[PDB]
Amino acid sequence: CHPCPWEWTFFQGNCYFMSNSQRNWHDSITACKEVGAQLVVIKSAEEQNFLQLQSSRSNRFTWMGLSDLNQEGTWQWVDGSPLLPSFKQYWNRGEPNNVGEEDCAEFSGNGWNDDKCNLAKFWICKKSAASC
Ligand SMILES: [NH3+]Cc1cn([C@@H]2[C@@H](O[C@H]3C[C@H](C(=O)NCc4ccc(CO)cc4)[C@@H](C(=O)NCc4ccc(CO)cc4)C[C@@H]3OCCCl)O[C@H](CO)[C@@H](O)[C@@H]2O)nn1
Ligand SMILES: [Ca+2]
Ligand SMILES: [Ca+2]
Ligand SMILES: [Ca+2]
Ligand SMILES: [Cl-]
Ligand SMILES: [Cl-]
Ligand SMILES: [Cl-]
Repeated sequence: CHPCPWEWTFFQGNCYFMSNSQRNWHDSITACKEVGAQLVVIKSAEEQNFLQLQSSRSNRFTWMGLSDLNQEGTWQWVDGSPLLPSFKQYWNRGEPNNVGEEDCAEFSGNGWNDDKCNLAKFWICKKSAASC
């Protein structure tokens, strides 16, 4: 009984996969679903801190499961839930700014940025640990 699939990282009752290759946002959604997971939806400050670290330390741009594709200005996680006000602090300064039409959220530096969905970035999938 392993809490997570091999090579995935356990953190606080969930399993995370950190890609070692780059995909646009819609194809990153697909990849996560092919392994029974979701392009990462953040639920807490501690989780955000953990995820952000992965990117700030590796200097990689990394997609999360957050977008405003459906309605410009309305940021919605891929699980249907809306971006809570307490989380808007994590945007980088001046973001999100929709410049050139940017409807997908990424880890970038110390915070989040909106970027163009058809660019190729690393990605992180999330799913529940198994019970042990
Ligand atoms: N993690 C990658 C990243 C990407 N960001 C974007 C980046 O955007 C810039 C850079 C953007 C860009 O991709 N430019 C083309 C470009 C590509 C590659 C090079 C490398 O030589 C140079 C230029 C630029 C842009 O989106 N232009 C297209 C466009 C078309 C039409 C309109 C009007 O509807 C607007 C825009 C926009 C920004 O230029 C600022 C001065 Cl260079 O920086 C902003 C913070 O300032 C962020 O908010 C953005 O999301 N920040 N970080
Ligand atoms: Ca749009
Ligand atoms: Ca947008
Ligand atoms: Ca932006
Ligand atoms: Cl832990
Ligand atoms: Cl990968
Ligand atoms: Cl770590």
